[PDB]
Amino acid sequence: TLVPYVVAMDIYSRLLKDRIVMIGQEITEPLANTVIAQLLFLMSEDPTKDIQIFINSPGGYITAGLAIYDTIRFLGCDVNTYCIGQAASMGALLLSAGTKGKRYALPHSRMMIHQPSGGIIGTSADIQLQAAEILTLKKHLSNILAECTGQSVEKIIEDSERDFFMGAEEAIAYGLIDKVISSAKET
Amino acid sequence: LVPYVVERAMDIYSRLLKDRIVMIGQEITEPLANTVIAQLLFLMSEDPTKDIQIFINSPGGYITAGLAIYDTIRFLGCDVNTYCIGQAASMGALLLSAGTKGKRYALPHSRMMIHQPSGGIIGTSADIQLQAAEILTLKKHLSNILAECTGQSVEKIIEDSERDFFMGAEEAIAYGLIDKVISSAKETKDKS
Amino acid sequence: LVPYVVERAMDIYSRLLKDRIVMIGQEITEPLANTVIAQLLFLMSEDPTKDIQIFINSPGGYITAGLAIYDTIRFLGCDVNTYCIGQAASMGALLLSAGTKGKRYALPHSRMMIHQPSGGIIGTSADIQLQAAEILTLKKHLSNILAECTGQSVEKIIEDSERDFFMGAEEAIAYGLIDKVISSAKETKDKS
Amino acid sequence: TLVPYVVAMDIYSRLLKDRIVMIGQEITEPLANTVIAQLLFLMSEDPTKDIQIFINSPGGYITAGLAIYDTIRFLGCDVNTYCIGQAASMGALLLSAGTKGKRYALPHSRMMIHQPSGGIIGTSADIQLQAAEILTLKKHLSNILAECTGQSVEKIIEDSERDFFMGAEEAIAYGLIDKVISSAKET
Amino acid sequence: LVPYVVERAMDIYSRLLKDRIVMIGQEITEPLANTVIAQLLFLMSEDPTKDIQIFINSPGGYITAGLAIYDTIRFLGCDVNTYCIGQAASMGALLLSAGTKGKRYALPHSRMMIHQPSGGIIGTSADIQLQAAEILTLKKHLSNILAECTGQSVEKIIEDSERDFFMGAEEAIAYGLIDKVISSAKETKDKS
Amino acid sequence: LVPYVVRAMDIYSRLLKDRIVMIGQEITEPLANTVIAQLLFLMSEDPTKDIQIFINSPGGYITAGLAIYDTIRFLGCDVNTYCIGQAASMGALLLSAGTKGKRYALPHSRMMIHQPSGGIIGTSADIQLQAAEILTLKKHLSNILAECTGQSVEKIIEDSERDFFMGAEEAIAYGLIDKVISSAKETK
Amino acid sequence: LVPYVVERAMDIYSRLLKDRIVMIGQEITEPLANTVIAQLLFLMSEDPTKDIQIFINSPGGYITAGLAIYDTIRFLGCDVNTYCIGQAASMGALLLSAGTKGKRYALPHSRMMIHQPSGGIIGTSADIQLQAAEILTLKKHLSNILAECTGQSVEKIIEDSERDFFMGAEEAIAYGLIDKVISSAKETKDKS
Amino acid sequence: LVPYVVRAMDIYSRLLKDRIVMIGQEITEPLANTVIAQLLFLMSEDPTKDIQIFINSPGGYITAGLAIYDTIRFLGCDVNTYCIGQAASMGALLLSAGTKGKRYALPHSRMMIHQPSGGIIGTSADIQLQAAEILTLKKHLSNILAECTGQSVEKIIEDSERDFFMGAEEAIAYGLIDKVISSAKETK
Amino acid sequence: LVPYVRAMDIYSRLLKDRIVMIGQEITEPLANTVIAQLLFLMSEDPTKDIQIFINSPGGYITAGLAIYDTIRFLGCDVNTYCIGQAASMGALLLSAGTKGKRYALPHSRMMIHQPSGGIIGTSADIQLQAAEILTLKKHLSNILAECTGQSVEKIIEDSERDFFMGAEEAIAYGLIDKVISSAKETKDKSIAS
Amino acid sequence: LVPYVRAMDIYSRLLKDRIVMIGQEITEPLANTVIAQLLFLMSEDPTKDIQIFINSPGGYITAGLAIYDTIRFLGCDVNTYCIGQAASMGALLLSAGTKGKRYALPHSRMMIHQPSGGIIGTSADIQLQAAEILTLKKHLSNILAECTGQSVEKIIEDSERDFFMGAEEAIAYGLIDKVISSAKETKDKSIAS
Repeated sequence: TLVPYVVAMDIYSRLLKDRIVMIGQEITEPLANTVIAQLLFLMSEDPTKDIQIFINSPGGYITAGLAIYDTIRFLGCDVNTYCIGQAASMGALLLSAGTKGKRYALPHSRMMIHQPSGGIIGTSADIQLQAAEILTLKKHLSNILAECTGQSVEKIIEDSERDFFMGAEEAIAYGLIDKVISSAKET
Repeated sequence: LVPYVVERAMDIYSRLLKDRIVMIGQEITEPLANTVIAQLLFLMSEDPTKDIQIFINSPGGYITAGLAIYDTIRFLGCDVNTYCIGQAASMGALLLSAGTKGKRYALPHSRMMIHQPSGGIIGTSADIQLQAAEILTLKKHLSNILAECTGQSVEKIIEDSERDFFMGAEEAIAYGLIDKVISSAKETKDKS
Repeated sequence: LVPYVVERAMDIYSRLLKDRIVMIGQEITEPLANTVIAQLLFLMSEDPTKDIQIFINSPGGYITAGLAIYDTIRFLGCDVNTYCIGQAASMGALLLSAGTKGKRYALPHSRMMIHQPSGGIIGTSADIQLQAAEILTLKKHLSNILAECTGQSVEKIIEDSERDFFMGAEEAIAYGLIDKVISSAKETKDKS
Repeated sequence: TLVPYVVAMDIYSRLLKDRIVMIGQEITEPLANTVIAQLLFLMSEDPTKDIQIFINSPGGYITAGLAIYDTIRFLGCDVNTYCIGQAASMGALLLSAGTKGKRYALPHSRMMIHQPSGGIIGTSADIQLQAAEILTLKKHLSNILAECTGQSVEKIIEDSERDFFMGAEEAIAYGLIDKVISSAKET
Repeated sequence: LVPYVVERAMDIYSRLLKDRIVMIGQEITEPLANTVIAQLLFLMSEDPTKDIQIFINSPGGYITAGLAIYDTIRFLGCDVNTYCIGQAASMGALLLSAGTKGKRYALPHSRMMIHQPSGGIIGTSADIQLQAAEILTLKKHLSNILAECTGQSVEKIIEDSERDFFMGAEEAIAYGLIDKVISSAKETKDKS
Repeated sequence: LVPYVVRAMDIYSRLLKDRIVMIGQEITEPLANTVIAQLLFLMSEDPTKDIQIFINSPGGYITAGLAIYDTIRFLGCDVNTYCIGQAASMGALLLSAGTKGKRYALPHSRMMIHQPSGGIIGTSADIQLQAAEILTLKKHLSNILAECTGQSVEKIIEDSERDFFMGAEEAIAYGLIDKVISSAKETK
Repeated sequence: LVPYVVERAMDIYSRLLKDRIVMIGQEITEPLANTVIAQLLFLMSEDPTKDIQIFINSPGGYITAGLAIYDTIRFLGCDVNTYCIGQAASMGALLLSAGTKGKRYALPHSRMMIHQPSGGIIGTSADIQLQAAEILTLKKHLSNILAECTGQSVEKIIEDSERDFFMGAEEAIAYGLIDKVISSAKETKDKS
Repeated sequence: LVPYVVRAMDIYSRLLKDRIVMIGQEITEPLANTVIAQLLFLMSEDPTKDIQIFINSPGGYITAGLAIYDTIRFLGCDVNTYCIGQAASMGALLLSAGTKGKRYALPHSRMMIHQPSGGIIGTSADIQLQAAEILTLKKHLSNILAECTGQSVEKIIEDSERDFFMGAEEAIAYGLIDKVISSAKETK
Repeated sequence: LVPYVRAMDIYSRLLKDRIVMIGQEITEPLANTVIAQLLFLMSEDPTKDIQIFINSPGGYITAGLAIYDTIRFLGCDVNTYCIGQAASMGALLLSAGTKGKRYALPHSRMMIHQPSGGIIGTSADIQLQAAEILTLKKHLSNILAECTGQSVEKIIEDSERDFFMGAEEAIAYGLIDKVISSAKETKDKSIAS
Repeated sequence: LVPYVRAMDIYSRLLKDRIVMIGQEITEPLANTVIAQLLFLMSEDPTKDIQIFINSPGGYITAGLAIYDTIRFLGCDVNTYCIGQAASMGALLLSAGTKGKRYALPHSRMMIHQPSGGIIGTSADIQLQAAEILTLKKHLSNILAECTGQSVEKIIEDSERDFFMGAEEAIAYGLIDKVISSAKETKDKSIAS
């Protein structure tokens, strides 16, 4: 898959010039580092203006998702999040992490709280973790999802045990997003 | 195998993108869908009024990717011309019929098929993660969108997507998949 | 990593097969299913009356393969003891519950799950070829067979196969997936 | 996947000693040559006694299937065919090629006349063929399927254009098989 | 392997493209066809009236790619000069004969063949993915197009595409495949 | 994926014990050497009794095909050849090389004298060969095909230029085979 | 790498198995566990009363495999002598302590560790495939089993499995992991 | 997958233009060399102004970590360290190596002084090292961790034997960091 | 490992001096790159001379014939220089230069024979039939005879022999014109060195 | 490339003569195969002598210690022969033979030092912590001191030095007992050759 350029920089650097971050792959550690780099750069350029994050991620690792989530909360500006395609596992976490009222989904988007089976750390593969750290990371993820959606930690845990997707309207009712848009930005 | 253009250097696809021309000439995968969505968002940011042209020569693809691209196309406020060069199968045909009515063209020897040629298991294939409720949901979405785009009923769309055959340009016009057959830069007459 | 036995030489699995013991200790794939079916047909040809024992330690597998094995097991006229050692997930749990009633055992720390852990797209994966009508058909078959084997309703089977969690031996007995927990060669008491 | 032995020979050679041939993979040229070797051997050993062919094949190439079909017709003995799992494309061809009245399917078997897209020759991959030879090979396959099932060549062509599976009862009604068995051999 | 030209810079093929010269010197595959169509659309966007030069040294290719390029060539409103250097076989000969009549040239030792060498099951995928009816239809298209371009009948085109032989430049002129043999920019004002 | 037979041996070695040689792949140099070894062994075991060669070959190389053909002509016993599936290029050569009257094809068999690609010596997909020797090898192949089929060398050249397959009856008319058998009793 | 013994023949490991000696000298993986369970079932089929010898030199492993082997060991009606040569870490130490009390030996320079080195997300798949609740449950199982085998409390077992350190033979005797240190078949009638 | 910024450069080079160093992978020898190069460059550009180091490292090798630590101590400017995500083994060393009072962690960060595996020199996953030098390198690491955290060398050894992570507040109490920041205004 | 020299690699600079380098086996992609360079040099200035330095171990007849037709297609003079060795297609393109402007360095080696495994070309998948071998070999023989002045019979016979010629033997053969040592266009007689 | 000799490979025949070969780097799988052979030879006859031929460039401390404990675990006499070179773990297992039955061939080379990149073992994924390095190195040092008769201090210091000893230096060091040339159990004094 070729990556086009624009008057020179690639398409993603142009969108980043428009304060638009794309997260359209599995949330791994190098992806998380690139996303955090982009977020710190956008903060240094102008810390007040809004940022746009488009999410089409099938999943990822809890450590990477927590790093990105803390970086998003660390910004003082508003963060619009848009689910294009699917947002599963860490994707849904970052989707619900946007500032309330600015979390959107496209009409045919699919969102899922369920965790991939190897989505614990993914240093390499999924592998480097112990019992207390599994419990701590999963409690962190549950608390953050509960705070972002408004559901209880119990409801978050039970639904993250269930392998099913929600549509955009099911996601609004769940507290994961705010609005379903078939037109540009707020419209 | 990538030619460049200076008239300030960029490849041929980036020049066509400067002309608001997006190319989809491979299988509709997740990275392909993400680059296409990036190009569409950029074309929206530059000028939301001027038309966009999408040239489609796709063997097929994935419904997750195809639906992402389709929702992005519906997300645009400008007109979207779609052109079938070569073949448009499965997601290719979906995105082809997704163009604004009256602006869906095919070249004279183009071939179009709504059927998914094989692995009708569409999903992110690096880690394929899909199940019964989600298979029915994604395929119902695909059928409903094809019905809305072509004017057929969902029943006929389902039954015809079960059959592995290609249509010519005139059959595609009758099917509602396209509107016109173009044999020159001026939009030539349809139905021939 | 393959030990042999002369008591005329053969590997350990072929000796256990001489004792009418079949091992299923890997993911249920098409080659695995074909070797298992070969072993079952051979055990049928040798003596159709004596019991067969199948030890299951399977992470999952494919419904096409799992259904081939299940139909082959139902095809036998002899009793089929199934033993869960370690884990039985997806097709593993299906074949485990397929043993003759009263002869489905699990070891004390065994784990069982009807859910397919991921890629719920089950099919010959060298060339994955499956579609909407066939996804619903294969999954309806799997649900109906699980309902007949465990005694649950198809509705509860579908809803529970949507949830990713494992059961212990006592939960599996209550679920109908197995019958007894064995802590020794003599068939130890169940439900503990 | 390990292959067990029996008192020494592998499991498939033992089943072959019982006059049982297994075809449980894609019908390729080396598979077709092995199957033809087994059939010629079983014919030399005893040309009158029946042969058993168990089929679990996802598809294959028309040249290989035609070679195996001609070899089966070349035998003077009866050929029992059993569909375990699925019989698609060439698999279904060989399934219907068994002697009439001795073509069985297991209760959850799936059978499909539809042809894989690259199932024309498969010398290597699928590649070596010209227009007249495509038409000739497809006409051969259509005529043989029509003769085996009793359907017309028109019905065979149209249904081979349709990508769908038949159950065992749908296959009996179609003429592809004769009986659905949940018990050993004829029973 | 890749020389550059500063005239800030671009490779040699991009420079020739700046002179409106497109090179087709490899097997006609799907990505090659996509780059060729991109270049043709770009040359049309820059100037739809001025002539284009296509130099062909292709051993063959795939009918889907060749037909895509041919439809794109017919889609242009400008004249298309075609030059056979080396060999033009299968799709190569198709694109060679697709140039505007009077502007199809071959070099003195050029070899041309309409036959597809090695067995032609044209495929959308590099390792082809097409059904019998679609190959038969595409080959009928190829015969009709070659008959229109050369002036021979479809019967003769089919018969000769069955024959694995090459024509020299003069046999190609007599065949209707080309128009003139040039040893040094002899005709029509030596464009390139 | 290679079955055995009860004296342990694979399926092809058992068929070879019945004087049956299998040629079901492209005619390469190692394949030609194995076939020639089998033929010499069958000659030493019993030089009088017939040999059965089943051919399902998509093609091959002229050097390997010529080696096998010279070995077949070198045997004093009768050689039955059976085309199962496809016999193209060298495959068709070896099919027509059997003793005349003992060349059979199954009903849906396809035969082609044309070599579909690189009619090169093919030592192993990279050539070895010069102009005089390509001409010599192709002349040998044409002369042998003319002797086997009864066609003229001119007709053999012209048809080997044409990429097309023959059915069983067309092959019988061509002189490539003798009879089409749909049952082992039809074999002499 | 593989020596043989004719005593027609078998490798060295099959000969030791003929003396009822099973070797576990690599990482406890799923296929290794399946071969070990096969050998244990075979030794039970030959003679369920006579003792078995298990020599352990394992750096670690996976809890599913280790628990499968442990349940199989508990499933036998005979005594199980365990010998630590070299190191017994993670699952290695589990199987070491699983031998019948009084018949768990270590060589003088042996090293034993209950901690799982490198980060333990036990996995059914070699590149693990398990959810949080199932790892947490399996680790609770491991703690309970180690507490029963060693006589320590589950609290102390959890605390020490958090600690990345090795014990010598005497520390292991004091811990309850083993029973005796042997330098030359010193105890219980020198079985092996 | 590496974005650029308008003077063309990738995202990390832009952040480096703002005196920001990123350490988001395992501390290896080439990673250590790149980080040391960046630090020397930031020192030559302006030796007085502060540097920002963001750490998201699962671990690394003692030789690389010691090289980076000596370079950080070698700078005359203040070094702010920020733990985003995880800081384990050498990661935690470099985190605690920042100038005291300028060591931050994000709210859900996890820190561990223990090295999870092969606490070897790790030239490139295959060792180089002898008994006296493993002892020397581990003694250096222990002394440096004790100086950075304020714990005793004994407590550092005991806790580096234990495979467990600390939260932000536990890390503050340990002396590994100074404050947990959930907003860039909380930075001095 | 290709240096640069307003930026260009070394070959692009030499191309700015109208210098084309042929220092590999004459393959199909090499033929396409060389033909691209020749067409570009023709468009830039069709009258000024072109320089082709040849250090090629051999190649394929289809590629060599394509390049030869492109060289004959140019209206300008073509100086060819054999540096190192020029065998098979290399020697063909060497002899294709304009008469009087075909040079070799003193220790250069030239051979018309195609060494080990010669055909018409087309890389890993050969693509050659009986009539086409004869046609391409006749083309190569006729072109070598016209370029060297030998008869086609002698060209065929000598192309059957696997041996190399020095610069002076190549001059006598008609393959080149002059041996250029330590200078510019100064033959090996060294009356001008 | 391992010949056979009622069928067995050459190593299985030597094993029938109670001969174990150690001719590779002392790795974990090698240690497991060697321990298997030793346990088998013990079960076959626990009194009769065993012969271990050592030609090992080095190895890992965990594997070497496992093998050493197995050798000490046997009740029979163990003859060890250094053919070629015995370094690091090789020298350890060489010195582990019963006193008086540790031989070296005349041009054999022995080194207690672990050459380039020494640890405790466990192949591609190392697995070593601070306390365990010291423990395994102390074990190796104590075992070498007990086997050779040197002090543990001298053993540590000499294991720091990368150099090889000949057979006579190994006898003086306590590593071996006799040099066997052209005969059986005949020292290098050649009063018995």
